[PDB]
Amino acid sequence: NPYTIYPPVPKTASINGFADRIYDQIPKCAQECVKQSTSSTPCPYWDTGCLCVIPNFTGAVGNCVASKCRGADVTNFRKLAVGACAAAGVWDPYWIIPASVSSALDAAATA
Amino acid sequence: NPYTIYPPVPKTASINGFADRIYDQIPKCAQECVKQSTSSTPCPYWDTGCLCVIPNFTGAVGNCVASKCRGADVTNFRKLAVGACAAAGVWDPYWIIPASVSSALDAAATA
Amino acid sequence: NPYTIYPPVPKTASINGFADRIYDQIPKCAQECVKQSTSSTPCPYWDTGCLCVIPNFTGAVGNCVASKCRGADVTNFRKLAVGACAAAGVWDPYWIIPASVSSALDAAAT
Ligand code: HEB
Ligand code: HEB
Ligand code: HEB
Ligand SMILES: [Cl-]
Repeated sequence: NPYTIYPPVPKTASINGFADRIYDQIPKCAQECVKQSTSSTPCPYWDTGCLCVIPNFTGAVGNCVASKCRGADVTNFRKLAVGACAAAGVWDPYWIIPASVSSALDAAATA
Repeated sequence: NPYTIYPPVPKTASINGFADRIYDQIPKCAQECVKQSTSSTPCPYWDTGCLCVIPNFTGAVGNCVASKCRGADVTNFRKLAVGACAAAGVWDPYWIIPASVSSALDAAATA
Repeated sequence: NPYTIYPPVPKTASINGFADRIYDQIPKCAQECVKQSTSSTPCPYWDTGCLCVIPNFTGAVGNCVASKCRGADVTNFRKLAVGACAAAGVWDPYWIIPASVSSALDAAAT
């Protein structure tokens, strides 16, 4: 199987494979945002790497953070998302979001 | 531009936008297969998402893989194709190929 | 058939072929708008491209967005509609709405 070139991940989760990695560290404004349903993805719900690269999922999370978070909270959330996805073995830019969502996050961070 | 709602892609490629995402991870038997010409598509040659959904292109790539790869190489190739196309923002089933091509790949995978 | 030159789409949908591409990305104010009935169209309900170009459907969707959404929400909804329709293989302007509806969306965005 192609997934053994990546670091192993727990095959269960409390929320989901992305959220579980950062839930306790993210700014409080972003906590509701990472509880996004994984049901519209092809990802096992525990699969961090997959949930880092499916834009219908990351974009929803990103849209929510851009709406709910401002300033350094946006910046810190993105650093944590990138970090978790990078450690899961995802390629640069690690947390894979739509360009429109990135622009919205940029704006929220500079508000 | 209408496509900024998708994750960004490099506007150049060594081979093409599809090949470039997976060339170093795919089995050797498929390396030449992904070098399929994009000239028969409406796709910019660097456009992964577009090259994931145009059936004369995806169909050609699949027929080639069904010929050049066997067993687990086929399954692994397909997983990589799907993963790249999904990350580019394509809808389910992500790497979109004709049913006949799907069937040939099924068979090549059982060898 | 003449439609096999286009990007294939799933011949099932949760809501419809248009809504399904963008439902999770659109502003919440527009969610109800994309659940518009497809009954006044000749489109299979799963057919993204068709639902991007039949103006009584696109017009109903647009009018509802123009009614329920303001500011960046309108702009963001429209980017998603245009983007999804372009990727489905529709011709420019991709999300093809009546002229009156474009104007209504224009006003709602400011
Ligand atoms: C589309 C779809 C998809 C995608 C995109 C993905 C993407 C991914 N992924 Fe995933 N996965 C999957 C789908 C997927 N996936 C599945 C289905 C599974 C399971 C398998 C079985 O169960 O058999 C996995 C699994 C898995 C695993 C486990 C393995 C073992 O067990 O050994 C891992 C580690 C991973 C990672 C990952 C990453 C890092 C990524 C990115 C980058 N993954
Ligand atoms: C038919 C045709 C077509 C199709 C089908 C498609 C499909 C697609 N696509 Fe494409 N694109 C295109 C055509 C296309 N396309 C073009 C022409 C372009 C360019 C535009 C301009 O530049 O103007 C693009 C572009 C593009 C881009 C870039 C933008 C910027 O600049 O940033 C992206 C990202 C994409 C994606 C995509 C996806 C994901 C898909 C699927 C899903 N695209
Ligand atoms: C009115 C009418 C109409 C319109 C306008 C349309 C428009 C359209 N469309 Fe549709 N379709 C249709 C009607 C339609 N449609 C139908 C009815 C069908 C089924 C099939 C037959 O019938 O043949 C289809 C089908 C179909 C398909 C599938 C194919 C096969 O067979 O596989 C596709 C992909 C499409 C796309 C599309 C697009 C992209 C567009 C635009 C742009 N489409
Ligand atoms: Cl993958």
